[PDB]
Amino acid sequence: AFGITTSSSAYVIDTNAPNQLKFTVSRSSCDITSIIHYGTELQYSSQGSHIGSGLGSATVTATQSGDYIKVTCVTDTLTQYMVVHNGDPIIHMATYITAEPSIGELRFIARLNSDLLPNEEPFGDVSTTADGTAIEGSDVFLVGSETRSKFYSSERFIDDQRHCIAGDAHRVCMILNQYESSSGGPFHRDINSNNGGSYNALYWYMNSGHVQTESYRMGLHGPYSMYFSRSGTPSTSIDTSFFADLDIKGYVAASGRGKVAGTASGADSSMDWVVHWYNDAAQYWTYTSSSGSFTSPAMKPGTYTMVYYQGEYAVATSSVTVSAGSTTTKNISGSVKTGTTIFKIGEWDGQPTGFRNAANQLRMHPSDSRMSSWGPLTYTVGSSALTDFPMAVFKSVNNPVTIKFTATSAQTGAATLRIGTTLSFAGGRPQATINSYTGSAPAAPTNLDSRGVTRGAYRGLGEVYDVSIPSGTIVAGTNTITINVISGSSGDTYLSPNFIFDCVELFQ
Ligand SMILES: [Ca+2]
Repeated sequence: AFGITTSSSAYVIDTNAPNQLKFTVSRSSCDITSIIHYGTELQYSSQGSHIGSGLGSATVTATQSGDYIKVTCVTDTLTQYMVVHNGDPIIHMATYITAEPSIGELRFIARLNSDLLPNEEPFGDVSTTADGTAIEGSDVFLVGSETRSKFYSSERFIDDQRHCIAGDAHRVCMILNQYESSSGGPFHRDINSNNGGSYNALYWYMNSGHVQTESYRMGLHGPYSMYFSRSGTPSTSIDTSFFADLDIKGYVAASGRGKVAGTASGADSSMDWVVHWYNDAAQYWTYTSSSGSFTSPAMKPGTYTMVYYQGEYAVATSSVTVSAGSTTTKNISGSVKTGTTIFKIGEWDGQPTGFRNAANQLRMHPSDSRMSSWGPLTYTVGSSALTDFPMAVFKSVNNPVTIKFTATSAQTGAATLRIGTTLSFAGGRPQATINSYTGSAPAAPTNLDSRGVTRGAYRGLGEVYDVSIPSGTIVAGTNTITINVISGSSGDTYLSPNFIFDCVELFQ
C-alpha cells in the first residue's frame, strides 16, 4: 500500500507504483540503503545512494500529505528532500543549500547494482571504467586498448534533460528539468554516469569545479527526478509542481515567477541560437526558433544579464528585469563582425566543431589510439580539410601549428589575424608569427584550475586573441603563419599548457 513503514533505524517508503517501487531511507544518515523495483534489490549494498559521499548524520522526518509522501533530511547547511506520488515509480528530489558542501561540489549519486544495470545511456560504454587501469589522475582509465572516463558520459546541460543506466529488466533515469541553481551556463557539462567495477553510478552534479566558469548558487537545487522502469524509457514531461504544497525550503512556485519573451536576430542563421539569463541567484536559457522567437522558462523575479549566442559564441548582451506573474518583452540583436576575409578556418560557434579529433574528444582521451595524429600539423588554405586542423594545440605534444596560405597583390595591406579559442589549460595562450613578423606575447588567461580537454570538455572563457599585421608583411604568393602555445607552466603530454580552438580568421 502507499505509505511509510517506520522502524527504529529507517523509514521504508512504498510508492504503490504498478511495477513496485519501495525504498529505505536511514533515519541516521538519510542514505537510501535499499531500493526494491519489481521485486528486485537495485541498491549497492556496501555504500548508500545519497548527496556527495553521504550526509553522515541528518535529522530525518517523513510524512504523508494526501497522495504525496515527503522525506526531509536536515543538516547544518543542507536539507535534502525526497518526494513520491502515489502510483508513480519515481523518487523526486530537491536539495536546499545555504553553503556549498565542504568538498566543493554538490552532487547526488545513486550507486546501483551493475549486474542488473550494466549499461549507460545515451552514450554507452565510454564511461564504463570497470577493469580499467588509471592513465590520468584516478579518473581516466584504459580498459583493454580503449580510454574511458566517467567524464565521457557528459552532456551540455541545455541538452541534458535525461540520462540513465539500464539492463535487460530495469532502467533508472534522471529527469532534469530545472538547472536554475547550477553554475556555468547552458553549455556547462558534467559527470552523468559511471559503471566503475563495483556498481554503476547514476548522477546529477548540481554544481562542481569541473571546468567551472561561474560562482556557485545557493538555495534550492532541482527538483530532479529518478525514474524506475522495467524496459520502458520515461518521457521528460514530468510534473513536479506539487512541490509548491509541501513547504520546501527555497521553492518558488509558478505563481512567484515571471518570464522574458521576444525575438533574437542578426546572428548566423546556419547555427542554433540560444538566449541565456543569469544573476547571482539563478540561471536560465532557451533555444530560439528559426525565426528567432523565444520565451524563457519561468524565472525567479529579479534583474538578469541576457546573452544571445550563435552556437556557444556570444554575439550580444543586455539586461532585463522580471516580475512575478508578468512577461517582460525584450528583443536582442547582434552579429559577429570581422572584415574582408582573406581566409577562415572553422566557424565562430564557440566550439572546436569540425576540427581534427573534436567529435572523438567528447567521448575518449586525447591519447586514445583511435584519435588522428595531433601533429605538429601544417594546414594549407585551399588544400587542407578542416579535419586536418588540430582541435587543440599542446605546448609539449603538437606545438606549433603551421598555416600556409596564398595572398594576392591586393591583399598585402594591413590585416588582423584573429585566433579564437574556447578553453585554456595551465596558462596556455597563442603567440603568432607571420612571415618575419612576431606578434606580442599575450598575458596568461584566467586559470580555471581544472582539467578539461582530457575529460571530454571544451567550454571555457572563450578568449580571443587578435594580432595586428602591418601593411607589407603579407606578401603576394605563399605566406606562413606559426601559432605557438606559450606558458610559464609545464606538464607531461596532454597536461602540458594548451588551448582548444574555436576559429582562426585573417581579415582586413
Ligand atoms: Ca568554432
